[PDB]
Amino acid sequence: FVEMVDNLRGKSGQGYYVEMTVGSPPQTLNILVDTGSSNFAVGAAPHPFLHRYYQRQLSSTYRDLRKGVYVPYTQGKWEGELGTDLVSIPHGPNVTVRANIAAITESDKFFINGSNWEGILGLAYAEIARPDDSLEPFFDSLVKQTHVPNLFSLQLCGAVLASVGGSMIIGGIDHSLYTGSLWYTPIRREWYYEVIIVRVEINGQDLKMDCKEYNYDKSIVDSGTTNLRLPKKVFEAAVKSIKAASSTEKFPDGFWLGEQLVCWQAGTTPWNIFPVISLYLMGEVTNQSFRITILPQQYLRPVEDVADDCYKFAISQSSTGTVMGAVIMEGFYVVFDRARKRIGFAVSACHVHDEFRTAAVEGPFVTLDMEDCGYN
Ligand SMILES: C[C@@]1(c2cccc(NC(=O)c3ccc(Cl)cn3)c2)COCC(N)=N1
Ligand SMILES: [Cl-]
Repeated sequence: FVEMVDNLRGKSGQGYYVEMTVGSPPQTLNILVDTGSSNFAVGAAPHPFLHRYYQRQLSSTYRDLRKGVYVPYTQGKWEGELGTDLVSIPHGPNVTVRANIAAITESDKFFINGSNWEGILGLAYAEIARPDDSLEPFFDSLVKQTHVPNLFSLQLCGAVLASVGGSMIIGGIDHSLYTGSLWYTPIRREWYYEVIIVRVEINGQDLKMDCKEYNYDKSIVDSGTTNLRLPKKVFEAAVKSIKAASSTEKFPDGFWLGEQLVCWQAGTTPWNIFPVISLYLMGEVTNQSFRITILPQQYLRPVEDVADDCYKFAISQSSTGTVMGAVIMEGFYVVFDRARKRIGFAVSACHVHDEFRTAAVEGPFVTLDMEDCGYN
């Protein structure tokens, strides 16, 4: 799968996007890769902050589905008109598919002011598709209409704003993108890419919480979220343990909550004074787990737009459960193995790390009562 390697691009804090083509003749658009949603939604109107947009009138193969959608979020929101059209991926498999498309006609706090993408490729399952599960997601259509195997994998690499890159391998796994072995965790339910975190460790030390807390109300793997988001009780326990672990220098209480930055002298970044973070995921076999481990390079993010100088704490509290965002996924090569209801983790060949430590995917470990860690 050499032709799909390095097919993702982006800027720091603005997500990873892939080039796609929509309509006949083909209109080129840059589309955010999003494992935490399920709509293929593109800007269909001349928003002043978008570079490009989908012009339905120019497409001979566009079919109107005569149905609106209104999708609000915690802050942002979009509205659009449903349809279908012929979609392709230039740096993907040599195929063309009839996919559902939400033509976004109005939005607020959805598009990023001066990013280089014009839509979202929701890669999750139909259950969370707006307006309902009858709207077939893009990847479900691709698999049905072609011989592309029912899996994809993401290598998100990370860094005025720094220019990031990566790979979305569609229909397979590229072994040059990871070191060591892939370790697999079951997809608990096919809606989001839901998983079960069974144990958390900060600097080798267990938080010793009831493992329902770790997955309350769920844990997901989400390429469309920056932070490692943790449930409130888990976040407090984690921050307290990170604080005790990093007692070289002291910071204000606003830094841990993401209410302010922290800054050092230029080119004197203290990585060594912060701990590694380990999440134990449920394994393939009864009573078996494995642990993925991230470095401070993943969760202390350099912020480039100040007016490496300054940094932000990219672990935050959530009321929507755990979200294993870019902070997690920049450490690992992630295989979304839909055909076998599982998600693979391996150490990524492009993850940022120092001379002393690296990210890791280690196992197997014996953990009891792992199914009790799920929330219902
Ligand atoms: C649909 C939705 C969504 C809407 C609009 C934008 C974005 N995502 C980004 O802007 C972004 C930024 C940085 C990085 Cl590393 C990744 N993604 C996500 C809702 O919110 C969470 C989610 N999973 N998907
Ligand atoms: Cl028209």
